[PDB]
Amino acid sequence: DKGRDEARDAYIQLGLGYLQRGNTEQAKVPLRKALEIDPSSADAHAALAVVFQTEMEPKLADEEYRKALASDSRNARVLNNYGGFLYEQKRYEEAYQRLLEASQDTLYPERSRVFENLGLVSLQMKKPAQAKEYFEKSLRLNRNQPSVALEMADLLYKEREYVPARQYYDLFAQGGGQNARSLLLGIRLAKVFEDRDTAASYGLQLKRLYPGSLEYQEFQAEK
Amino acid sequence: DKGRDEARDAYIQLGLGYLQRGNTEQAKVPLRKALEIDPSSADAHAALAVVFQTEMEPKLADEEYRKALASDSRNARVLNNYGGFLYEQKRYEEAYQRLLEASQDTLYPERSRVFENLGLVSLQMKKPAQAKEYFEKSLRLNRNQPSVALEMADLLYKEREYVPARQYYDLFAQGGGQNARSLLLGIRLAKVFEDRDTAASYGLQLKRLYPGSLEYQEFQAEK
Repeated sequence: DKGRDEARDAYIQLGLGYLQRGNTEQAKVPLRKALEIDPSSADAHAALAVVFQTEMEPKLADEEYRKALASDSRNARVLNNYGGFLYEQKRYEEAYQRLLEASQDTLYPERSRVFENLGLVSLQMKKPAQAKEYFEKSLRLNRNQPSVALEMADLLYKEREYVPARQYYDLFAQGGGQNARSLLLGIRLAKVFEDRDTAASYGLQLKRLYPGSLEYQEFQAEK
Repeated sequence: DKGRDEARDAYIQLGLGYLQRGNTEQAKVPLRKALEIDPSSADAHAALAVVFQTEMEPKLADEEYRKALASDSRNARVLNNYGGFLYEQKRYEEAYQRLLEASQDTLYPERSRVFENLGLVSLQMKKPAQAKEYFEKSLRLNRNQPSVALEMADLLYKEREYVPARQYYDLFAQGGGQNARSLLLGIRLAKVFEDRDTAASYGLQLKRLYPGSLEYQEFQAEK
């Protein structure tokens, strides 16, 4: 430490600040300074990686993520962000392992999010049964996550388990957020439980956006 | 069933019986009969794998571990055993991946052993802090693990955190079982404290006896 930690952490925040803005170029200055104080600064490298990840420089980003991991091997936040990065580069098998390593930290406040990601990566790898188990782990840690509930509902609707699916969809409805997809599910669900009211009520399809989406089309045909 | 799955599980038990009894080669016959009944039996392949691994036919053991995992790649018990094999074969990176997956079965009765292996593998990958985390989780699932307490004591001793180290060492001592390595630690640990009694009491190093061990040499050069 030697007070250096404070100085380093400050340069990092300053760097993150510029990042949260979009001035990826200016952020580098403070981050590089933090790095001069602590060459093995996990956060410094991690921050620096998000920058390169932003400037569309996957190669440098990946390099910086590895550098961060080479210090705080038990840094769930970085592991999780790297997993998100790996997910974009479509390197699923690797994302899965990083996220799976991130979930080991039982104290990480966002551990429930880590399980969500693991579920999302399992879907892309064509492993529904595995994804469902992870989405469940996520709700097991915090039932109040509408996005995770939406994924549970969709997975259940496809197995034709309409009752538990509706239950999870309602858990997702209490969030107010809705997209073309979640709306088509709600309609299809309300249609199963003979709820012609709520079904039509989701007129948010035609208007309220998504007027020319596939979901809106399916709605028309199945209507 | 056709009573076929009945005889299959019986043959596995017989095989595991010979295996546990020390008649390794003998285990093959029963396990082979089980494979003829169900050429895709994960348990049969798993057990046969252990036979080869015991006979130090690593290549053969690997093929059976893989075949076992082809059935269900989420088999915590086989995933752990394979992981231990990989550790023994110095294949740390693959070991870690396998064990990480095995850790996801929170219902696995021997889940503590998985975390114990993750600690061991972490040490070989030069990641002490991360290893410490896994050993803690292991002890939390099972306090009755002198060998894991030992690893903690050593890891802690090297970080110069003597108090918690001696605390883990005493738990290890309650396991009634010492060796050259543990004797040398218990001594260096009793010296840090005002216990020149137990330090000498560990004369077992000299007689009874590793009189020709490295530990014993370092012991005299540190009296």
